[PDB]
Amino acid sequence: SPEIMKDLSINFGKALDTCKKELDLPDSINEDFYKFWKEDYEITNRLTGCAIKCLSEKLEMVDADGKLHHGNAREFAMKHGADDAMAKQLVDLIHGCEKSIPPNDDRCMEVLSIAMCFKKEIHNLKWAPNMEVVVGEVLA
Ligand SMILES: CC/C=C\C=C/CCCCCCCCCCO
Repeated sequence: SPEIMKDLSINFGKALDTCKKELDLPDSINEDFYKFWKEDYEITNRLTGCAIKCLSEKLEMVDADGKLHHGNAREFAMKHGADDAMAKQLVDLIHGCEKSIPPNDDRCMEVLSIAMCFKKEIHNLKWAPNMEVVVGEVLA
């Protein structure tokens, strides 16, 4: 649902300021986060990719091989309202995106591709929340 996806989004984005500090990222990536869920908006900036990658790592959603950690991704989804079924459906979308994307050895670009593919799948299911929810109040 969009309600669960909003809650996941807010919690995924809560470390954005911490990640910008760690990676010394410029404020030019902010607009990409404010528009993250805007239908048909494509994020292209690799640095935004590095931020998304950092956010995923903060939630321990990257395994030892650079792929989705399914158990921890499920833990995160369920904490914020997903049942077993939704957790598995979300994890299957991400895994499918990993398998579908143009391969890229730049992990910031790889994460950006997976995030854009996932966003499209969530729009396809009509589960997208309002465009700016990943940011919530983190940048205020
Ligand atoms: C799990 C996503 C839930 C809410 C908001 C945004 C997620 C989009 C990025 C999905 C992460 C894909 C690759 C990094 C995650 C772990 O490898």
